[PDB]
Amino acid sequence: FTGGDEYQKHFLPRDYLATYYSFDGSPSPEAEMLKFNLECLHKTFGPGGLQGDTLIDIGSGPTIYQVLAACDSFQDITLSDFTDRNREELEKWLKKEPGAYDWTPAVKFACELEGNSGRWEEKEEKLRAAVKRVLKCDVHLGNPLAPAVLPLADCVLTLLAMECACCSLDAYRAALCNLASLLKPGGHLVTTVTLRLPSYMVGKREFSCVALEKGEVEQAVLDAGFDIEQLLHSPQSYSVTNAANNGVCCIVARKKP
Ligand SMILES: Nc1ncnc2c1ncn2[C@@H]1O[C@H](CSCC[C@H](N)C(=O)O)[C@@H](O)[C@H]1O
Repeated sequence: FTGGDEYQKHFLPRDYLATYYSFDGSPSPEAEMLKFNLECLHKTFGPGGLQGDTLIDIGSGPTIYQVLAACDSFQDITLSDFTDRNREELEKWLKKEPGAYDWTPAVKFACELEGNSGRWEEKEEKLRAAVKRVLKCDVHLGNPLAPAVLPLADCVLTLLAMECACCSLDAYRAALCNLASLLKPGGHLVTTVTLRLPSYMVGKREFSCVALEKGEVEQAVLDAGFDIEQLLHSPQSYSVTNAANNGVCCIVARKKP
């Protein structure tokens, strides 16, 4: 199973973005996966949804799409990733440096969900302003952000990373408890997990995944001290050449006080 050393040495954010977030304008399963997540996130963080002071995104990778809805409802956002190269990409985007990845199609889609795709620059800058820090994280640690110690948060967000970080169902179950430690009682975990996925491509390089069934994920969430508040499933899959998953599950879970 590809572990931390393999990520640190060999995970290339530019290859990751080209595989899963190409914005080539074509009809594609990768685009549909992004759309599904953007839809779930608008439901979760838009009008009538979750709101609070602090949100921590765990395993952000080099991507910012996952917090476009969130920045309307959480004023202090932390992004975090295990892989140094990924944190560098995030900082390029936040700083508006020349090498920053162009997320415009996703920003526009996020705004479209809110009823006006024309306000995309406003959303882009609102997110950028809301992101206060970019930190190392490791979900296997009791405190995933160690040696940083943040105040307990209103929300922990994590998309498509836990199943890459964890080699087994047991590792995944423990990692959920580690995320739960970052939350206030009554706080929420928001997570999207790909199902029955054993591996995924990042450009020409293969990385491992733990193959999880949604029943297992659901039990793991309950066992980590949460209840399930919302659950949104789709059969949507990536190209099987990239990642042969059996659909996808987005879960909003509340840490029981
Ligand atoms: N132990 C660990 N703790 C936290 N993140 C880890 C990790 N091991 C691997 N990762 C991260 O898991 C991510 C998987 S790719 C998912 C990226 C992004 N959240 C998206 O929505 O596309 C990578 O960014 C990788 O660095």
